[PDB]
Amino acid sequence: PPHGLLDRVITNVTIIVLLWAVVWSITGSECLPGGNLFGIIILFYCAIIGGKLLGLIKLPTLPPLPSLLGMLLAGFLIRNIPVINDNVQIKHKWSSSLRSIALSIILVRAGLGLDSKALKKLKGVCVRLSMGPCIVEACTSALLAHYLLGLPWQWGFILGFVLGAVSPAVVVPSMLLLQGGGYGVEKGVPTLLMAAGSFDDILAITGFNTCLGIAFSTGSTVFNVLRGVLEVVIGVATGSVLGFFIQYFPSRDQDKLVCKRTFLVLGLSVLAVFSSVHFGFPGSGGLCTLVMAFLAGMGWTSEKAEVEKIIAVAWDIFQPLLFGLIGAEVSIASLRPETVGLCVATVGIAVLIRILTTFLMVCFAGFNLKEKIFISFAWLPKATVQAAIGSVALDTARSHGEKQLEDYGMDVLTVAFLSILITAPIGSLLIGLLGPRLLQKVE
Amino acid sequence: PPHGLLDRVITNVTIIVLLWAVVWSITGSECLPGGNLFGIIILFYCAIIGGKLLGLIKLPTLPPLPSLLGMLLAGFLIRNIPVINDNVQIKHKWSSSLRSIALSIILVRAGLGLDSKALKKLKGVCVRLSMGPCIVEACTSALLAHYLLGLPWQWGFILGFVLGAVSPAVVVPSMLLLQGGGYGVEKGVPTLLMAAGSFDDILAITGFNTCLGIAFSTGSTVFNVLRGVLEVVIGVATGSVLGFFIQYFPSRDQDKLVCKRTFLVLGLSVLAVFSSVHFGFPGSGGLCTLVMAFLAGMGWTSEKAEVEKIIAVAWDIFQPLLFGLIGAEVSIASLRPETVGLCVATVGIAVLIRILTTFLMVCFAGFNLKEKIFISFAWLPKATVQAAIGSVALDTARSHGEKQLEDYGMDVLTVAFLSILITAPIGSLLIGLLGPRLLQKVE
Ligand SMILES: CCCCCCCC/C=C\CCCCCCCC(=O)O[C@@H](COC(=O)CCCCCCCCCCCCCCC)COP(=O)([O-])OCC[N+](C)(C)C
Ligand SMILES: CCCCCCCC/C=C\CCCCCCCC(=O)O[C@@H](COC(=O)CCCCCCCCCCCCCCC)COP(=O)([O-])OCC[N+](C)(C)C
Ligand SMILES: CCCCCCCC/C=C\CCCCCCCC(=O)O[C@@H](COC(=O)CCCCCCCCCCCCCCC)COP(=O)([O-])OCC[N+](C)(C)C
Ligand SMILES: CCCCCCCC/C=C\CCCCCCCC(=O)O[C@@H](COC(=O)CCCCCCCCCCCCCCC)COP(=O)([O-])OCC[N+](C)(C)C
Ligand SMILES: CCCCCCCCCCCCCC
Ligand SMILES: CCCCCCCCCCCCCC
Ligand SMILES: CCCCCCCCCCCCCC
Ligand SMILES: CCCCCCCCCCCCCC
Ligand SMILES: CCCCCCCCCCCCCC
Ligand SMILES: CCCCCCCCCCCCCC
Ligand SMILES: CCCCCCCCCCC
Ligand SMILES: CCCCCCCCCCC
Ligand SMILES: CCCCCCCCCCC
Ligand SMILES: CCCCCCCCCCC
Ligand SMILES: CCCCCCCCCCC
Ligand SMILES: CCCCCCCCCCC
Ligand SMILES: CCCCCCCCCCC
Ligand SMILES: CCCCCCCCCCC
Ligand SMILES: CCCCCCCCCCC
Ligand SMILES: CCCCCCCCCCC
Ligand code: NA
Ligand code: NA
Repeated sequence: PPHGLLDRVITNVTIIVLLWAVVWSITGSECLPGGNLFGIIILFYCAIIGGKLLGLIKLPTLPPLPSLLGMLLAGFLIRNIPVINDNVQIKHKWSSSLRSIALSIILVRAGLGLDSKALKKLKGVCVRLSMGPCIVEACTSALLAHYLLGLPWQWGFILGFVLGAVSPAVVVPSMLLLQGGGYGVEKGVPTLLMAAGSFDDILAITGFNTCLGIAFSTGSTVFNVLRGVLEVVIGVATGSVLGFFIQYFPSRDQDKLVCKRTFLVLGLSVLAVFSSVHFGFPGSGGLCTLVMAFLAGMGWTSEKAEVEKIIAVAWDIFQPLLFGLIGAEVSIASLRPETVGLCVATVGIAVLIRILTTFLMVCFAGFNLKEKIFISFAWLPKATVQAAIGSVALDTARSHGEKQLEDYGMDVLTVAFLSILITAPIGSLLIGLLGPRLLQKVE
Repeated sequence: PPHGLLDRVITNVTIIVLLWAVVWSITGSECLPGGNLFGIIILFYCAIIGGKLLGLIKLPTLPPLPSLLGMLLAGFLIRNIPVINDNVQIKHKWSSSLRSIALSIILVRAGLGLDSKALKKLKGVCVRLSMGPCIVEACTSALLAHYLLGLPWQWGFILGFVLGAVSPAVVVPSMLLLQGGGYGVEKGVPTLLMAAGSFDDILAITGFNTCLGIAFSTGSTVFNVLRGVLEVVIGVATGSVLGFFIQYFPSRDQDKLVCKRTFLVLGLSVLAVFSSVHFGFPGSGGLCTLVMAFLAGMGWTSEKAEVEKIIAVAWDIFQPLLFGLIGAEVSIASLRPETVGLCVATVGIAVLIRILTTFLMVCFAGFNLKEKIFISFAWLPKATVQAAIGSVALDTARSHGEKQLEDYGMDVLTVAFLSILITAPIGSLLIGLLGPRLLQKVE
């Protein structure tokens, strides 16, 4: 009987072709070249293959390049080459929905990992580094945007806020592995960097929106700023009652306990994220999800372990989709070759600023010198939020049909997209590599 | 903490509402009253609730009424009441696809249950009772249709063939439970009634089609009859090479063996059924599926057990859909109150004929008197095939815009639909009840 490497390769080859064939027969022409479902399948497979090649087969001689770069490049190539783009076209409604489900899963993993005791003695620090680096980065980037790019102050600040928000899709997967090995759980570094990801997106989007309106002179600053406060209050209130809801009603006397639990947390997480966007309170589905998952984890003292394993498997299926799609938005017709060298300057200097301010924010928390550096370098990655709100400024500029504001809009897109390419791949490397050396592994 | 019956009821109530809510938020207005996805969800839940009430809560005092009747009635009520019909509307493409997947799953379970040694010494019997009762039932029903209904000979024979084919969705689930208890595996009755379901549908559809064309004087009888022979040859040829394909390449040295195997058999089964319908050879996806699953089971000597458990769970999810949808095709505007009493006569007498001829076909197989009666009464149920091809004659009659042929078409629909209501519910009862008493349970 055939066996060994010959057996394994032919088993996967059929599955790839079968998974297309099975979907094709049921759905028909949607799963053929130029169809919505065809775009999803091979973007899934191109991202998976792209991830394997870079990290394992092509270039492992340097410090192991993470699969984030491979998936991000696979979407980049699919989008830009015209011969392979016209045959691969996912609709925007399916694009946002799949990314939102990826966001829903990652927050559930983040919520089910936070240590209650560790979060207790780290509350001022979580607030500081969530809103401290982001505001200073917003100002410092806006200072540079007014001089290196020449954008006015209003367009400087939307550039700052779009460049400010950290991404929990790069940090949380990396720090959960460190928590699995207990590399820093003595003092709470892994829980520090997974809980702070909530409020920085509320500040960034609220900062982006209220500074976007004043650039177009529509709406009022009072509601846009007050919305950000309301996102917090309804996020906790909805999240709190849902947290005690799941913590009791699936009880230890049922049969399909694990199956019923994992459906409840992730199903309500998907409900929270999509409904909040629909009803007009974006970002209240990420604070709700993180709160309800955390509280649900405090009643699931030791029986939460089986839940997160199923969530971990789901993330492995959605990571190629999320990062592959993100690279699929960046074109080269929305970027300007006149300004790429000094659009690296604003991103390059702002990262230096972001590292510097993150040092001071954590400088009074009892951590030693080494953990401050690790937190300083692990707060950089910026992937999901820049993709979500990068093109909003340019898209709104074209809707109003102005002239000069599209020139400003493209530069925001370049900074929003260059930030993903040069920070997220290097952010993942620093978290994985510097982790074991700096943090104190538990005896 | 809340517990007991209060805890269990509220856990399910949320899941029903959550499963609608989660789908609604992602999809939008499709999952609202008057939407395709809304029709599916509550048809799923109405069929499930309808099944529970009849068999357990409402009427268990009589011999336990099977859940087939409950699901069949739930679809019947949803279709006919106008206030609950306009709010529940599944599209035909989704209707056929979900029923075809249910057909694909049931044949996989049938294929993975056949005993190779038992099928060896029962081959003439399998051929006889597959084509013996069906042909005599086709003739006897056509004899009655020409007198009791008054239909001419051409419309008599399409009435015979639409009324001939047995259904493997009622027999196979019932006989697999008997095989689980080993109620008749000494001589091979369970394998006898699961393997014969293949060729009777090839004969019925081929008999239906070639007699349908001559009723409308289109096409030629040579190809329509020759198609039925070709369905057998390509069904085995495609099924055989696929059977040895799966039997080797997932080998005992892999990790996700069970997951990879169960995807292969059911994925290829779905591919076989849908592609054959698309390419124009219906029924070659049921013989292919039964053959490939059987051969795959002969290399999976003892490691096939874990596969069929996952298939069994999938069937429990698709049984409400299949039987609920079947009852959702039967209206009361396509039935004629002038002729229901004597349309029971043709169905009533034909069942008596079908039982009588099934006795003789099995009368020389070494079985004793008791097992012949059990096989005689377990060959009756007729649900899936009548639903699939019942309305084809009337639908084609309206397309040609004739006058008299719609009168003949409605009567075929009444017989095709009355056959499901009075044979399948009573067929399931006889298989379950008479089973333990007549068959010889293994010591
Ligand atoms: C919760 C209670 C329910 C219980 C669960 C049941 C839930 C369902 C679960 C399993 C059943 C699978 C669904 C079968 C029926 C849908 C398919 C279909 O008919 O699409 C139709 C429309 O489709 C569309 O136009 C929209 C695209 C989404 C289709 C469904 C997505 C999944 C398709 C893959 C399924 C995954 C495969 C399995 C996993 C690998 C196709 O029609 P068409 O596009 O017009 O083609 C004609 C093209 N032409 C016009 C150009 C000629
Ligand atoms: C936006 C998305 C919303 C959410 C999406 C859903 C995501 C999550 C959904 C599902 C993922 C969770 C289930 C994973 C598989 C089971 C793994 C498992 O842990 O078993 C668990 C239960 O399971 C069983 O006991 C086996 C029987 C399962 C049948 C229930 C059907 C579920 C699949 C239907 C799928 C529909 C398919 C058709 C759809 C077209 C636990 O059993 P155990 O491990 O043996 O331990 C015993 C537990 N005990 C000790 C407490 C007693
Ligand atoms: C294989 C490799 C890929 C990896 C796996 C990924 C595969 C996917 C797996 C999980 C992701 C779930 C899919 C998310 C994106 C699709 C939803 C969507 O946007 O539909 C859109 C279209 O949809 C349609 O019009 C056709 C209907 C089928 C939609 C998909 C079926 C499943 C929807 C439930 C999903 C199951 C929930 C979870 C289980 C409980 C909705 O747009 P709309 O209808 O126009 O709304 C506007 C209405 N209006 C115009 C009137 C205003
Ligand atoms: C038309 C339809 C086409 C077909 C449809 C597919 C139907 C079937 C598909 C899936 C059903 C089969 C899987 C059921 C769940 C596992 C149960 C199981 O038996 O585990 C098995 C493997 O599984 C594992 O080892 C656990 C890890 C699974 C990850 C693989 C992802 C599969 C889910 C992705 C779903 C996509 C979700 C997102 C989609 C939007 C066996 O592990 P074990 O029991 O521990 O025994 C050890 C085995 N051993 C001894 C040989 C070593
Ligand atoms: C086991 C692998 C099976 C592959 C089947 C491929 C069938 C593809 C047919 C495409 C024809 C397109 C018709 C519109
Ligand atoms: C949002 C999409 C949900 C997909 C969940 C898939 C679950 C797969 C894990 C099942 C494996 C159970 C044994 C570990
Ligand atoms: C999405 C359709 C089901 C896919 C199941 C198998 C998942 C394949 C990707 C998982 C990651 C593999 C490399 C770690
Ligand atoms: C846990 C149960 C949550 C139920 C949420 C129900 C939300 C339904 C809102 C429907 C509004 C329709 C807007 C078009
Ligand atoms: C055609 C639709 C396929 C749906 C398959 C669902 C599989 C559910 C069974 C998983 C349970 C695994 C442990 C018994
Ligand atoms: C179809 C969406 C997933 C459903 C999972 C739970 C299955 C519910 C029906 C199973 C039968 C329950 C009564 C035996
Ligand atoms: C450890 C051997 C695993 C073999 C998988 C690599 C081959 C996959 C081919 C996918 C096209
Ligand atoms: C993901 C593998 C896809 C294999 C088929 C490619 C599309 C073929 C369409 C018909 C030429
Ligand atoms: C000086 C012109 C106005 C520039 C916009 C300032 C926005 C500051 C942040 C608002 C939250
Ligand atoms: C009776 C089992 C209840 C738990 C599973 C229900 C939801 C399944 C996931 C739906 C996608
Ligand atoms: C000021 C009240 C807002 C109405 C509620 C709509 C938003 C729902 C948020 C769900 C997380
Ligand atoms: C053995 C107790 C199980 C409770 C389930 C029955 C209540 C379900 C309510 C569904 C609406
Ligand atoms: C299967 C339970 C469905 C609960 C909601 C019914 C539809 C409500 C639509 C908005 C009135
Ligand atoms: C005597 C008129 C022709 C009636 C049709 C006979 C069909 C017999 C079965 C064909 C396979
Ligand atoms: C690497 C796991 C391969 C087995 C599972 C692939 C198919 C999953 C089912 C797709 C619906
Ligand atoms: C006479 C040759 C028919 C062409 C093959 C198309 C049918 C494929 C059947 C798949 C089971
Ligand atoms: Na964040
Ligand atoms: Na049959």
